[PDB]
Amino acid sequence: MPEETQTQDQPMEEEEVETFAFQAEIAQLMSLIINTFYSNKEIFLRELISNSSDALDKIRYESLTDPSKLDSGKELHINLIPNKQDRTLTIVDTGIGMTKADLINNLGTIAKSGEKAFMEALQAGADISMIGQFGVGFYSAYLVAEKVTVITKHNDDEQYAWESSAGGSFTVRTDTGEPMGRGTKVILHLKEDQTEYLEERRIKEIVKKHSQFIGYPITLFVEKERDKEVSDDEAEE
Repeated sequence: MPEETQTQDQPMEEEEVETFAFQAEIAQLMSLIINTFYSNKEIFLRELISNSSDALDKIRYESLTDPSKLDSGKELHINLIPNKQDRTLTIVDTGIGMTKADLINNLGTIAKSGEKAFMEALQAGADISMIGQFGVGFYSAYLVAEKVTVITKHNDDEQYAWESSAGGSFTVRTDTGEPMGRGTKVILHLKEDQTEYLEERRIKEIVKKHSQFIGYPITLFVEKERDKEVSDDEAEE
């Protein structure tokens, strides 16, 4: 309840809204990822879901200091909400998420010549699968999407809305209007030409095979539109 009846002493805060265009060196690497077509959509779940479970394991481990913080768990679950018209598959975890300082700090890659650089290594006989132990875990979700948007908030830190569409140009903006309790809201903007990742029949089958590694509750939601006509950003808790 917004009480204008004299709140408290507090800073006006600054809007962390930074927009950046492709960096020449990173544009080389990232565009080559676009050049390198991916004919296997299975790796998508395998490595991305790995991060989802990891984000939960980290929060699960951190809570060993105080089990009372978890009450009895409840935070160990993966919720999937697919938007049929919006073509937006929303996967939200209740894990640790990411922090404000860490987001902008870990945001980058190795462009410096530290013995092994993917550019030179490419001609020296490297491989895409070298990333695992050579640098970077999850850059983003642009391997086969229109745009990748992650709204995360550590329950103590602020919420941010990170989005990137194949790297061309991205923007990092804090506070998305919609409140966040904790976790990571990973919403894939799928193109209409990417119906391969949205057909009800396909969703069940593809997510069935790769959900084996998921030991946490798998909840595929079927959220139907009640209001019928909606054109605002108003959510309902």
